[PDB]
Amino acid sequence: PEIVGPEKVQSPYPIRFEGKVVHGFGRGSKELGIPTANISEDAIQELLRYRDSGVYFGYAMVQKRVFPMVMSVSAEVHLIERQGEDFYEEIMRVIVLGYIRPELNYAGLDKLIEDIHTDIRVALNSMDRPSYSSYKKDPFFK
Repeated sequence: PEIVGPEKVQSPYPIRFEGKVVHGFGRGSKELGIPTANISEDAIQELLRYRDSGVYFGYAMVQKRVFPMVMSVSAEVHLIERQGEDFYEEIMRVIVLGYIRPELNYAGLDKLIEDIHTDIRVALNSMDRPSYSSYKKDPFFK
């Protein structure tokens, strides 16, 4: 599907949390134009308590700037941006707005990378709606 999630953001969404980025933003995903941050197990256990594993979407803030994102749930955040920004800080705020799909069986490196680009396209489409886009200015990102 080209789009996912109901018209409005409602329970279980949104899910707000702040966590530390462990192991920095790797050069590999950076070379692919997908800044990636792995969130520390702590700070997400309670906020993600009853959520199924898989790929989620929403917004994330780093270095005082907000970007749309997709996150694999452990939590791996892939920021969506096309300018090759310099990400290095260790604290990130994330707001999960909806679910995209469950995890898929591993089928190689390129398939993994292509699924991420697809998830990103779908996330962008899914957040085009007013109930979703307003969270870019959420007080949590103050």
